[PDB]
Amino acid sequence: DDYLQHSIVPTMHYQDSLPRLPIPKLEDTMKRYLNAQKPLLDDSQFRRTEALCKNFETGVGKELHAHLLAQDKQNKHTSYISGPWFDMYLTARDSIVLNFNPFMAFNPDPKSEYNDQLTRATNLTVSAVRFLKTLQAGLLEPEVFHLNPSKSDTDAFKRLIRFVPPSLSWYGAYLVNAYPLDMSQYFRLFNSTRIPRPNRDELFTDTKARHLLVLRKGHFYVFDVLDQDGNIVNPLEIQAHLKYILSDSSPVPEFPVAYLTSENRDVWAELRQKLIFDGNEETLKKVDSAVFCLCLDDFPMKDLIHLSHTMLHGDGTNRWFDKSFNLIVAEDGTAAVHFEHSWGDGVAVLRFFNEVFRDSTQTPAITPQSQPAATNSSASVETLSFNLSGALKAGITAAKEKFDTTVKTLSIDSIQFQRGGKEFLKKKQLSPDAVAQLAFQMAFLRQYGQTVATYESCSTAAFKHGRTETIRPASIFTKRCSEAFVRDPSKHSVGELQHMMAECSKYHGQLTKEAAMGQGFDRHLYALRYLATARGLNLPELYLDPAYQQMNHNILSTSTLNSPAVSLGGFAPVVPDGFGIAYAVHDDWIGCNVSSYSGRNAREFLHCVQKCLEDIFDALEGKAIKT
Ligand SMILES: CCCCCCCCCCCCCCCC(=O)N[C@H](CC(=O)[O-])C[N+](C)(C)C
Ligand SMILES: CCCCCCCCO[C@@H]1O[C@H](CO)[C@@H](O)[C@H](O)[C@H]1O
Repeated sequence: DDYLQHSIVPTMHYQDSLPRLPIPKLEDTMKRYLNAQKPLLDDSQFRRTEALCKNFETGVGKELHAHLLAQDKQNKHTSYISGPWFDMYLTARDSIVLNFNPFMAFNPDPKSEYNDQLTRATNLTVSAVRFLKTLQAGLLEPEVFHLNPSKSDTDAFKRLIRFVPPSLSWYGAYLVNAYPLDMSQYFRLFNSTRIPRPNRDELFTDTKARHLLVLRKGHFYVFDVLDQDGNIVNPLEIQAHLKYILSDSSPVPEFPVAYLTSENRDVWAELRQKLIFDGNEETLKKVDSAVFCLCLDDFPMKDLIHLSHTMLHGDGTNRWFDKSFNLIVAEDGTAAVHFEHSWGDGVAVLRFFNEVFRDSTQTPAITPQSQPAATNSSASVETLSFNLSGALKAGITAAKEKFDTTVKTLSIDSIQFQRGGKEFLKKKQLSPDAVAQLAFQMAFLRQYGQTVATYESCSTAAFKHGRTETIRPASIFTKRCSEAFVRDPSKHSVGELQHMMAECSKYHGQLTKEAAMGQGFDRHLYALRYLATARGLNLPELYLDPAYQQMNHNILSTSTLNSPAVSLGGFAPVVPDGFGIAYAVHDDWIGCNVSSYSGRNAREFLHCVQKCLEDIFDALEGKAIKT
């Protein structure tokens, strides 16, 4: 059948009974805030910030917190941060490219010849559409974190839990140490896009649409991938339609319309209204409503740097950046998912990504020797046509100029530390994640001699409408340990360094456990500020503190995903003088793919990361450190 899974537990079985996102006690939030400021602030700065926190906790902060709690109890169907967080993305006026949109790239199909572009584009497309059908049938297994898959991720448990009503289901899982996650975002995976508007962009879905959108050389093509009965279109016909697009001989358009999706959101909002004025709404709706956007690039990947640039931004002509996601397939079959961030999070995109990798590699729809159907693709595939005014053409030229200028400022590079990973570190009773994070702290100290604002994403999807909380890796412990290794390594014994690392790891583990339970401080302080602003009040003095601004200017922005389907991933820095650090700790090795703008140096940072990882592993093996 057209399904990639056959869950007996309905996909959405736990949704109704998910726990609500906790609101921390304000006293906890202020303590945690200060704990994270301790490594960043001089004594005088910290004392000023400390006084502000005291007045906030007993003053206007107490009052905003009471209101936040009252509001949350009138809105038990959601989380206190969901509205504010959708706003953070959707009110943002800057380009979604680089600032927000990440990518994850697939490993190759293990079978060499299945990496043919036509073959793999067909197979990946069909798997993605199989995913859509599986979700819609309620046949996709619910997303569940298991503390022990051996006990709870079993047919025995599945057999019973399917009889527990959704009002009670979450508790059945909880009782077996299993934690169903929110899946509300899955409704925006397909047939969905972000529409530029004044003030705040709009999330559009049209679940009735049956067509795929394909970009090749900046030309837009659409064809049905679901028939009138809801069945997947013959994969041989899909293959034929993709071959038809690959065969087209038209050069890149004079004014590639896709550039517009990389613009400032007010500029793009105006230009889209003008497209509508000029009679393009029907065409735009075909773009907006397609199941997803498939992008066919006509060049192979030169190396991982080329891959990163290609999947993170491309050349401006061949990505519809607004779409829920773009599935990119290069000439050498290298594929990736590039996604718009407002609707979704790593956890949900990864589930899709993982199921599509599994299905396209283990049960490919077509082979490299399949013969395309003899189908009238000239009729079945529509090449979209936009009516562009003089203003639209000027807009596209200005969109390209801005795009090209920004991309020029961006560098990306990677390391693959081969000496060890999870296996070695777990044997040393350390958190692998903490160790990578320590390395980044230590590397930044070695390169720049500073301790800076650092962000690590953590999923709160265990809660209703949960997205993320911020882990703050830059701690008193990491600062102390980085100082020891970098500035006075002769001053500490190998045992003392090991203790310093144990402490780092413990504290990181504590921060991680807390953030996952909604017990970070960032989202809570964020919501309180949002609430003051929404109620028409002046910004509280806590938020005018330069220390608050500095804490939220994340020079080191980090995120990790763990998957055998992932070759690499990436995102640009979140501030001009930042690094965007995508990393993974594997059993045997640690990879980082780091982005930077002109004001930082990613190549030097990565050389520093490598050295720090060498020092860390040396000390853990009891070897005196190489200086
Ligand atoms: C050569 C080895 C390289 C391996 C890289 C591992 C892949 C990691 C890819 C992560 C890309 C981002 C995926 C999820 C998006 C995400 O984490 N968004 C974060 C969302 C949030 O709310 O924190 C934002 N930010 C990236 C800026 C921290
Ligand atoms: C077979 C699966 C076992 C289901 C056990 C149901 C337990 C749900 O009981 C729950 O207890 C909570 C604390 O008192 C309350 O917040 C909820 O209102 C209540 O429904």
